[PDB]
Amino acid sequence: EFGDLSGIISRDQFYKMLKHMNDNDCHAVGFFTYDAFITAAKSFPSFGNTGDLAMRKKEIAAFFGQTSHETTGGWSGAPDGANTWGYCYKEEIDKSDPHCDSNNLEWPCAPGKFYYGRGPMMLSWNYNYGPCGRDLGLELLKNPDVASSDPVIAFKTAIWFWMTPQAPKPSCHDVITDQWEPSAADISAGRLPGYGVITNIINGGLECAGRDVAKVQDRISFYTRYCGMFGVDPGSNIDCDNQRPFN
Ligand SMILES: [Cl-]
Ligand SMILES: [Cl-]
Ligand SMILES: [Cl-]
Ligand SMILES: [Cl-]
Ligand SMILES: [Cl-]
Ligand SMILES: [Cl-]
Ligand SMILES: [Cl-]
Ligand SMILES: [Cl-]
Ligand SMILES: [Cl-]
Ligand SMILES: [Cl-]
Ligand SMILES: [Cl-]
Ligand SMILES: [Cl-]
Repeated sequence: EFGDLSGIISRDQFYKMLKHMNDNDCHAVGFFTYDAFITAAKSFPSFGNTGDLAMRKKEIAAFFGQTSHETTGGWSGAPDGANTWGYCYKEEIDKSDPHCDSNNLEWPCAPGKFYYGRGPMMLSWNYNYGPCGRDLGLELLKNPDVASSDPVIAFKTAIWFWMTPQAPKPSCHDVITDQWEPSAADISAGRLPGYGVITNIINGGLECAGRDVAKVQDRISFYTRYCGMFGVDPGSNIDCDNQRPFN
């Protein structure tokens, strides 16, 4: 059963965290399931299985904090608070942009396919769908919409993103599990290990260094709620308002 996370996160906890995603007011009702999450996680053994018990729970809280924001349907004064509205969407609302970078040569854009955000991490662009597909043994470049029709695949794309360094960025996994050693240049950029660097990895060019404080605070609000629920310390350097984005 190693790699099965059901011993440290229960259905009760999963659906309490995501208490509105199955509400009629959300847009992917019944799509994201606890079983789909557990199955996806088995494909990435070290996810949720690195460190002591508290570290394992912290990683789960961080992953759900970030993916909850990517998928949020929250608003100011939402029932039970905006930090209860994660997983309200399974794909990007605006589907008009193919997100094709034709200058990349390894991952050709398939005709008529769109690489807009899908899944918990809102995976985007041919240059992410390509290597993700390669790594999962799936044809995601040719069939990107499987990432929004199969919940196991949807979660796998999100965990893949979480586990995968993309130079110069380390993996989110490495940051949250105290396995990332910042370079002297990272230190000069204010990028000290914590949830803040994770926000920076995901969308720092548009949100960090004070560029979108509201979005960053939303990411923090989910994470702190989830940490409180698991009873774990969220760690230091939770914000990224004094970090420079990665280059
Ligand atoms: Cl259960
Ligand atoms: Cl419904
Ligand atoms: Cl792994
Ligand atoms: Cl295994
Ligand atoms: Cl373990
Ligand atoms: Cl938003
Ligand atoms: Cl809504
Ligand atoms: Cl609120
Ligand atoms: Cl949706
Ligand atoms: Cl498509
Ligand atoms: Cl520090
Ligand atoms: Cl937001």
